[PDB]
Amino acid sequence: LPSYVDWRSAGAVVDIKSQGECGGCWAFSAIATVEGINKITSGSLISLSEQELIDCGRTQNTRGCDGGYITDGFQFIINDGGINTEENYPYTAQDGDCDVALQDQKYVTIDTYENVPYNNEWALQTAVTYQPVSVALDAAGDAFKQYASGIFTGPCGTAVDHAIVIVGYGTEGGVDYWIVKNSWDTTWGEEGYMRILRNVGGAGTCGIATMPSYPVKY
Ligand SMILES: [N+]
Repeated sequence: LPSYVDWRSAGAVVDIKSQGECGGCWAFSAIATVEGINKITSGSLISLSEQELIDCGRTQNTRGCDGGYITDGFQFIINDGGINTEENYPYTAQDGDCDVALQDQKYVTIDTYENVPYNNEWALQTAVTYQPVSVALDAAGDAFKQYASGIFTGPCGTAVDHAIVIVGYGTEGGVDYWIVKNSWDTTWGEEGYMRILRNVGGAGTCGIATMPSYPVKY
C-alpha cells in the first residue's frame, strides 16, 4: 500500500459541512462516503442530502437528530433505490417530515455496503486506499472538542459516539496519522479536518478503528 493517501487530491471530497446542534453525524458520515464512491465510479462529485436521511431514514435505533448508525444511512439509500442532492433537499438541523416527492427523486445509487474487520488498522488502511471510509470515535472529551491543530493523540476513550469520515492517511516526522473529515464546520480543527494518531493497536485512537464501514457501488 502507498505511504500517503488523500482523497481531497482526487476530487472525491465535498467541502466541509456543519451539523449544528442536531446529533445527525451518522448521516454526515454515511453521505460523505457515498459522495466519495459516486465520484470514484461515475467521475462526478455531487453533494448529497443528509436531511433526507434524517427525515426519511428513521429505523430501529436511528432516529434523526437523536442519534443513529452509519450503516442505517447506507441501508436507507439501498432500500430507497437512491438519494437526492444537498441542493434539492437541504439541511435544516431539525427532525422534519420526510418529503416524499424529494425522497422519490433519486440522482445517486449504491448497491451494498461492507464492514471493515473491527479493531484492525491494517484492514482499515487497505480499505482507505480505495475509497473514503465511515468510522465512529469517542468525541466526548474536551481535548477532542478543543482540537485546533497537529496530530491528535488523545486523551479520549473508545466508547464511540460521533461518526466521521476518514479521507486519507500519511506520516509526518515519523508519526503515522489518519486524515479525518468532521462535520463541525471549518472553524474546528485544521479547516474542519483532524489528523489523528494511527497504528496504535486495538480499537485505535479514540476508537477510530472499532466500527468502520463503506458503501459499494459496482
Ligand atoms: N432520493
